[PDB]
Amino acid sequence: STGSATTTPIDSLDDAYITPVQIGTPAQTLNLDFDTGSSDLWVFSSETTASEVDGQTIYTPSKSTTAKLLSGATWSISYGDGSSSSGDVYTDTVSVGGLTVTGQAVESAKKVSSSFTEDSTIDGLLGLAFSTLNTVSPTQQKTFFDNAKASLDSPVFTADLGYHAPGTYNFGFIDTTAYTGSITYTAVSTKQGFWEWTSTGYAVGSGTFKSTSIDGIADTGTTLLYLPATVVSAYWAQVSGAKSSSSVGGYVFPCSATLPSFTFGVGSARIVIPGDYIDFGPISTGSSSCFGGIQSSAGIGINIFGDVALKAAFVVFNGATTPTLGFASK
Repeated sequence: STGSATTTPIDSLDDAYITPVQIGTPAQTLNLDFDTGSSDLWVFSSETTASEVDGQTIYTPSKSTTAKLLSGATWSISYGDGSSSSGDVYTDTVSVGGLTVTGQAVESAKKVSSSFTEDSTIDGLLGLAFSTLNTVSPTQQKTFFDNAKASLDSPVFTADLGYHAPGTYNFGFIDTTAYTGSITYTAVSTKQGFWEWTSTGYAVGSGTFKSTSIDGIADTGTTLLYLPATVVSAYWAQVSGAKSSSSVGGYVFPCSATLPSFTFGVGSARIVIPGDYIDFGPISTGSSSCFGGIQSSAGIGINIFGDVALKAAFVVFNGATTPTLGFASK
């Protein structure tokens, strides 16, 4: 089997991407944030504290004839950005782009933190990291990909995120028309539960490539590109007037600037992030100071190849017995 679904930016800045997901019988369609940095499929629901729901579409398990309460199971998650959610668990039928999993754990939120409430466009998350990170207790549950894998034509999914435009998540096949050149594959460590890999280096604009190992994660659920302070300093030094602002919480730059590209290495291959992808707009409405899309990972404890990087590529998440990651230009 295969599936294919369009993923759409939630706003004009590509702050995140939503993909429609069918849950239950009859189908209830929710727009979920596909997150290769986490491993829970959780949704706003009829059980969510009323004051914490503001515009989201909810899953109502009582209206699904295939929903079954998973007895005694609870979940609770906290994300790198400080947001969190928790609740109980159903199993139900979940379909993405024509690909169907029966008995998928659907984590129904009883509580969500303010940032989720405040974002009317995201109805929940669909985790695509390794199932070892799944928070369901006392019996850990499998991700949608883990459940689908054996049925797929090939045990893979691909992320093709758009810049200010729709893109695609495919399950079970590689669309060879969706990228240019070849896909370069690179080793993955699953030891921390992530799609963790090592970039071979970077360049700023038309500058010479610096060969240096950068361990990080491919994370569709993180907006920006978080890299070591040395790398980030080298990038922003090429932008007149750019500075790290403690009050804003990262590098900012004059909105009148034209940003240089940023290149990262995947083996001997190179992915070029155009400068415009690094512009995240005014720090506050009407400001002429703009927030940068490349930020320091110092104090995160890990480098994160978030959407800023991933949207510059066609990315293969290869779930073979030994997982690997593939990157192509597009």
